[PDB]
Amino acid sequence: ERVVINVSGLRFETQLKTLNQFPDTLLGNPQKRNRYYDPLRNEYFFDRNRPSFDAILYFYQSGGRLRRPVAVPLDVFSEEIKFYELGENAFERYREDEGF
Repeated sequence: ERVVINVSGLRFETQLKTLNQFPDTLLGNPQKRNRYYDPLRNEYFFDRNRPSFDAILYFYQSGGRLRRPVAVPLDVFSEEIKFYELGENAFERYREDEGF
Protein backbone atom coordinates (compact mmCIF):
# COMPACT_ATOMS: atom_id res chain seq x y z
CA GLU A 1 0.00 0.00 0.00
CA ARG A 2 1.16 3.50 -0.92
CA VAL A 3 0.92 6.08 1.86
CA VAL A 4 0.43 9.81 1.35
CA ILE A 5 1.54 12.15 4.11
CA ASN A 6 0.36 15.70 3.52
CA VAL A 7 2.43 18.19 5.49
CA SER A 8 0.94 21.68 5.13
CA GLY A 9 0.33 21.03 1.45
CA LEU A 10 3.61 19.25 0.75
CA ARG A 11 2.77 15.64 0.02
CA PHE A 12 5.21 12.80 0.63
CA GLU A 13 4.79 9.19 -0.45
CA THR A 14 6.27 6.02 0.95
CA GLN A 15 5.55 2.33 1.47
CA LEU A 16 3.55 1.17 4.48
CA LYS A 17 6.44 -1.20 5.26
CA THR A 18 8.84 1.72 5.31
CA LEU A 19 7.02 3.48 8.14
CA ASN A 20 6.28 0.27 10.05
CA GLN A 21 9.93 -0.72 10.56
CA PHE A 22 9.79 1.74 13.46
CA PRO A 23 6.53 0.75 15.28
CA ASP A 24 7.32 2.90 18.32
CA THR A 25 6.95 6.19 16.44
CA LEU A 26 3.90 8.28 15.59
CA LEU A 27 4.04 7.36 11.90
CA GLY A 28 4.98 3.75 12.60
CA ASN A 29 2.01 3.15 14.88
CA PRO A 30 -1.41 2.88 13.17
CA GLN A 31 -3.15 3.84 16.41
CA LYS A 32 -1.23 7.12 16.50
CA ARG A 33 -1.01 8.12 12.85
CA ASN A 34 -4.67 7.27 12.27
CA ARG A 35 -5.56 10.16 14.57
CA TYR A 36 -4.30 12.26 11.65
CA TYR A 37 -6.09 10.40 8.89
CA ASP A 38 -8.09 12.65 6.55
CA PRO A 39 -11.14 10.56 5.54
CA LEU A 40 -11.98 13.00 2.74
CA ARG A 41 -8.65 12.79 0.91
CA ASN A 42 -7.40 9.36 1.97
CA GLU A 43 -4.12 10.70 3.32
CA TYR A 44 -2.58 11.76 6.62
CA PHE A 45 -2.52 15.50 7.25
CA PHE A 46 -0.02 17.32 9.46
CA ASP A 47 -0.50 21.08 9.83
CA ARG A 48 3.20 21.48 10.59
CA ASN A 49 6.68 22.58 9.48
CA ARG A 50 7.39 21.46 5.91
CA PRO A 51 11.20 21.68 5.53
CA SER A 52 11.63 19.35 8.52
CA PHE A 53 9.58 16.44 7.22
CA ASP A 54 12.18 15.62 4.60
CA ALA A 55 14.54 14.56 7.38
CA ILE A 56 11.71 12.81 9.20
CA LEU A 57 10.87 10.52 6.29
CA TYR A 58 14.51 9.87 5.42
CA PHE A 59 14.82 8.61 8.99
CA TYR A 60 12.63 5.67 8.01
CA GLN A 61 14.05 5.10 4.52
CA SER A 62 17.63 5.25 5.85
CA GLY A 63 17.13 2.78 8.67
CA GLY A 64 17.50 5.31 11.47
CA ARG A 65 19.68 8.09 10.07
CA LEU A 66 18.42 11.26 11.82
CA ARG A 67 19.96 14.36 10.20
CA ARG A 68 18.61 17.88 10.72
CA PRO A 69 18.53 19.88 7.47
CA VAL A 70 21.13 22.65 7.61
CA ALA A 71 18.47 25.29 6.90
CA VAL A 72 16.09 24.21 9.69
CA PRO A 73 16.66 25.85 13.10
CA LEU A 74 17.82 23.62 15.95
CA ASP A 75 14.80 24.48 18.12
CA VAL A 76 12.29 23.83 15.34
CA PHE A 77 13.64 20.45 14.31
CA SER A 78 13.92 19.34 17.94
CA GLU A 79 10.21 20.06 18.39
CA GLU A 80 9.42 18.11 15.22
CA ILE A 81 11.37 14.96 16.06
CA LYS A 82 9.69 15.10 19.46
CA PHE A 83 6.21 15.35 17.95
CA TYR A 84 6.87 12.45 15.61
CA GLU A 85 8.09 10.53 18.65
CA LEU A 86 11.22 9.16 17.00
CA GLY A 87 12.52 7.69 20.27
CA GLU A 88 15.17 8.28 22.92
CA ASN A 89 17.80 6.19 21.17
CA ALA A 90 17.56 8.52 18.18
CA PHE A 91 17.06 11.64 20.28
CA GLU A 92 20.42 10.84 21.89
CA ARG A 93 22.36 10.38 18.66
CA TYR A 94 20.74 13.68 17.74
CA ARG A 95 21.87 15.55 20.85
CA GLU A 96 25.47 14.32 20.66
CA ASP A 97 25.48 15.30 16.99
CA GLU A 98 24.20 18.82 17.69
CA GLY A 99 26.32 19.40 20.79
CA PHE A 100 23.97 19.02 23.80
